[PDB]
Amino acid sequence: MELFDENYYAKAVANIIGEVKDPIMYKWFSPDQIEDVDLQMGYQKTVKWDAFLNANPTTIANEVNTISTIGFSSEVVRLNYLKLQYKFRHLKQTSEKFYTSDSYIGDINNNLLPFAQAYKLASSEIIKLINHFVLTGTVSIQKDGKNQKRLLPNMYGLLNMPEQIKEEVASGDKDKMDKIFEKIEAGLSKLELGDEFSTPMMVIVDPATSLKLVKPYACEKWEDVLIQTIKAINNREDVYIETSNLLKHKILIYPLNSELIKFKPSKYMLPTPNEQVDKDSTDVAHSYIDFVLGGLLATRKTILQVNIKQS
Amino acid sequence: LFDENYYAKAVANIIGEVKDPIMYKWFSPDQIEDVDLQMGYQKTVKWDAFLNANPTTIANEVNTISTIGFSSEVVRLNYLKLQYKFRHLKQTSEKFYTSDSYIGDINNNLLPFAQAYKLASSEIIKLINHFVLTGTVSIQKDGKNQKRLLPNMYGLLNMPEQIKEEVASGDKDKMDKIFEKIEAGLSKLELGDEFSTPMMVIVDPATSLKLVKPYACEKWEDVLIQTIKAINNREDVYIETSNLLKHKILIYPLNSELIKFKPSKYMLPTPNEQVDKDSTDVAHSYIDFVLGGLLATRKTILQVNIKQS
Amino acid sequence: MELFDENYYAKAVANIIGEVKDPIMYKWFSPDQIEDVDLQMGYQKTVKWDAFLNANPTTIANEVNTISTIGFSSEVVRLNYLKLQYKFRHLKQTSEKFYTSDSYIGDINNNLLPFAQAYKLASSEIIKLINHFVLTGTVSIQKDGKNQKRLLPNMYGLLNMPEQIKEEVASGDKDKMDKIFEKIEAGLSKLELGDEFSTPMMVIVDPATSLKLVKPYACEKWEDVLIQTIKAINNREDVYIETSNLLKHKILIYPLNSELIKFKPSKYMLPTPNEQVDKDSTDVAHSYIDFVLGGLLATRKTILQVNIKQS
Repeated sequence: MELFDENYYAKAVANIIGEVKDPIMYKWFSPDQIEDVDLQMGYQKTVKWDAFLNANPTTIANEVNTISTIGFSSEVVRLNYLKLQYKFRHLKQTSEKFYTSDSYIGDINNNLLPFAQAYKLASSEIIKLINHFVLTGTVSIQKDGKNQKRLLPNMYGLLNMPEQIKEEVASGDKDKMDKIFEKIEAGLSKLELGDEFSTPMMVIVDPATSLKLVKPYACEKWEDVLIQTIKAINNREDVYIETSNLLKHKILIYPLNSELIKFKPSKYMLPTPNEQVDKDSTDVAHSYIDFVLGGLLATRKTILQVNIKQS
Repeated sequence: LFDENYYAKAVANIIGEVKDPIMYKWFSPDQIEDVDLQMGYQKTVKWDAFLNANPTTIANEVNTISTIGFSSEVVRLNYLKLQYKFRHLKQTSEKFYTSDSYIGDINNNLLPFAQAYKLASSEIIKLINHFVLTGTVSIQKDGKNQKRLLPNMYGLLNMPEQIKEEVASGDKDKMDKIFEKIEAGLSKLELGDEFSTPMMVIVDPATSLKLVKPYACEKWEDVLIQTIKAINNREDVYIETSNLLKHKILIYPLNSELIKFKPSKYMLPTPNEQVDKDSTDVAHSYIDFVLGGLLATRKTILQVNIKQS
Repeated sequence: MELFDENYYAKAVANIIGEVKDPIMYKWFSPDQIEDVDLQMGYQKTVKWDAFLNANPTTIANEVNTISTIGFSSEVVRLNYLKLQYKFRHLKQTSEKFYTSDSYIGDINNNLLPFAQAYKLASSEIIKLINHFVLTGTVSIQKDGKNQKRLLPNMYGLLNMPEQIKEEVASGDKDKMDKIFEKIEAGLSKLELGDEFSTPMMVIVDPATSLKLVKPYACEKWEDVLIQTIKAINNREDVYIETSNLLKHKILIYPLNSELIKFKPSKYMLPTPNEQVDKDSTDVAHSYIDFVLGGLLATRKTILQVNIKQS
């Protein structure tokens, strides 16, 4: 600090409150892969039918009445949507006159802001949490990832979607892009796109993986080789590469086709203010924000996850 | 607002029946100036000029002229916000208690909102008067269990860097000794060029009783008035008695250039918008007020304490 | 100093500048006694005309042409006027938008003020100095009263006017109000008002003298006795008593009659801005203030000055 009136020299002041921006998860899906549903909390159920062979076929020679059978089975696919809410404190509207000036937007000492600024910041944080859920499939506020919120069944993300393809690169060969690409090729071969193979593909990588990819291939780059390999399986359609700081030593590959992977979020998924406002005789009020989680549906053996173990 | 909020309408209709604070009689109209503040502080900057040397004679040619300097002094006055709560009858339920003579429950001591607000405001105004006179906030006759206040929040009696005189307990009933202490304090008063101003004296009832005794056919009150006129350029001297003082004598000038009262414009009791409601017929209301804002020049107040022990 | 943002709580700013008030010297003169003159420096000569009777009047009976005469006389008095100047620094006009906020007037760190406020403060100080000169007749800025500026001849105040009544109370009787009153009686006896005795009188005393006066007379007061004594000689008209901190162990008694004492100040005696303004490439400018001293006129033996020697 200073021992003279340093406040006299503060000729102008600037406040950065940010701005609520579109979720980055929109870049992970195609426009036709997202369809909103009107359900704040509950489930959506669909029925699918399948057939299978029980034994080898029967030879029709002479007389026979015991014939091998073809069995059928039904499956119920259920999507769970869960409502969640947060609470934040702010300045009462009739108190901004006494708690706000032309040089201060709020109470800096006690970190108390007007409703608009507080709501904007809280909405940004909640949208970050929603993006993390849609990617990883878990809800936690810790870097370790522990103390996760216990969620309902059939609430998965791209990374934890079950019955998909997972490859594991060893800790010793972490620097070895040849081993990494070998694992990627193995997973890509294990991919099963069926009749929907002719579709654009999306790859999401971490910054370290991007740095390793932009190295020369053991001219042509590892990224070019990977793009050609993915084109070979998607019938030489568009292959997009995106870097995400959310992932760490993870490579996610999946098709941008609505028939294989679909997203049916609630129309109230994104943060919404609540009508209840807590007021008292003081100058502090409380408000609530609601958001809905759940709605990612995917086919098996259509998502490839390459994890580069560090130990 | 009056169509939607009944409590605001009632406060507006009854606000004229609240008596004026008695602290107004301790100041001149020019001494009081409101400020727009609720809680925080107000920096007051006083600018002064001084002469560096004797003036320069303008004769023939000269380039070196005597200079006039400038200086500033910064004063910080703290203001504090305080609140009270009281219970009252509900407007929609008053009709079930409107007796022919009055409204309310004598058995349960439950009053209509207007009367309850008036009485609470009167009590809070009395507390504010006590604070302004003494500088402490308490509800006991002993004056103890004082509420802790912020620094730079002073009253007339506890203002620092002023003149303090103390009369020993042995001389507790000797008006000659008390007047000797008063003369010493008046001599030590420093009013400078602003000495031509009316003066105000505030005494406790015991001192008021002792003043009307014959002078040791003249009275001690007359002697004191003449002594103060000897220093205030023979202008008005006013004498007041307050039951809020105990063996204290306060002497200070009524000059806006030396002592200034800059209270918040929300100092007097004000209703709060929040009203507690439930399913019963009892509701709660809140009254806010603000304390602080006395500014005095150094060595301009004489405070005499007559020790009882 | 508080380690939190205490400037946030500074929600009100009040700036005390004062105001150029009327000089206190006006209280020492009647409205008719003051008459402005048009001068800045030098000397002005005033002629007083006078008449007298040479003999007893002549009875107009029958024929006569030898009549008694009325003669005339003149007296010339020279009054000196001195011009004095002061200089003060202030903010340049174009720098006010950069050096003045809504909560500031000027540089509190450098004590730099705009022209209007600086001029007002300087004018107040100069008016105080002018009052001191008019009362005492000397120019000084020290409480001791030393380092006096040498002044022109025929430039006097009330206290140092020559050819007046001067009484001295010895150091042994510096605390004897009876001796002081004896000296005052002697001076009042030596006063010479002539036919203008029916006039209000003015007395100026120091704070110590006022303290002594309010003492009981040795139930009457010394002040009451003095007022009665003065009323004995002024045809029982008004007697005003004033106290001034500019005096020290001095008592001044004089009539408020324009026929005996007059004040003819220059019409530029009070502070006036000068046209010259110092400017440079910086944000600091300088200005000058002019004032004129002199113009007290008194008849002989109409002022009583009592000095109480301290040692």
